[PDB]
Amino acid sequence: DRMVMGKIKRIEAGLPLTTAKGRTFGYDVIDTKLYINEEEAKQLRLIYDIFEEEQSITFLQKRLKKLGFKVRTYNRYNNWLTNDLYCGYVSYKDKVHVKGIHEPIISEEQFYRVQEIFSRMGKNPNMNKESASLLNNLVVCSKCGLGFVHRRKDTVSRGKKYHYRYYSCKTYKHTHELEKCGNKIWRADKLEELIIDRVNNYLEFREKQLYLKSLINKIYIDGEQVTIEWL
DNA sequence: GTTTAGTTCCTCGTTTTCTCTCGTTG
DNA sequence: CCAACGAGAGAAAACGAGGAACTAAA
Ligand SMILES: [Zn+2]
Repeated sequence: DRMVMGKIKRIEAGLPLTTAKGRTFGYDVIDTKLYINEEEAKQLRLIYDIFEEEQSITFLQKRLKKLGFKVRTYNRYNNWLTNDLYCGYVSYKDKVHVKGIHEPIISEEQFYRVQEIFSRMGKNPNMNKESASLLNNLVVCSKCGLGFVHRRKDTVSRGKKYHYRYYSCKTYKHTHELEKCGNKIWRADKLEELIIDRVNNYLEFREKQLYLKSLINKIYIDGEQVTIEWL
């Protein structure tokens, strides 16, 4: 309206639209202009580094707590890790970007590497949960178009306790929303072993998990056929 | 004996929703 | 001085792959 005139004016001048204390972490504000704060800037470089390693905010919080840092709120770290203010840009409505006059803290190369970690995260729901299967979001139903889901079935039969794992199309799981498509339900241990052998011809657990997401796009299953779509 | 499926009701990192406040320019 | 918008904070709610325990067939 009439007050958008004032906010666009600062962007053309390379100035930030956020100068409030507590909302400009890593920067001191002097006469409405930003200047690095060595105490807080050192944490940001430390935060960006660890997030690349852990590729998770919660894992980032837990490691920072072991370094004496006070753990901020979750959304606090996400905003910090996705705000291009720290590689030297000022933006109106997060879609009109201009290089600011302030000194950046994070390299422009590192910033976008982080952004691809979040991008990959969004395409893989629950990938950072303790229970995420080895192939959490990699298996797709050929006959069905829907994604397979890991399933852990344990039973007590005649006193003895058994434990079994499976990968089944989501149609077998959500019976209130989806009709079964007649696609095979594979033993988890048998399919995982099959994927391993094939990946070999082309580390801890979560190291495996992520290593697969980097060199496989999606895995297709058509009955007994496993066709890996390499990335 | 050993497996393969169903159903109910929880797990929790992540995402999204929705107020509250700050403060610069008009 | 002052109002008003965009933006960061942030508690709550919603997400969704995956679980725990129990059951009956295969
Ligand atoms: Zn299907």
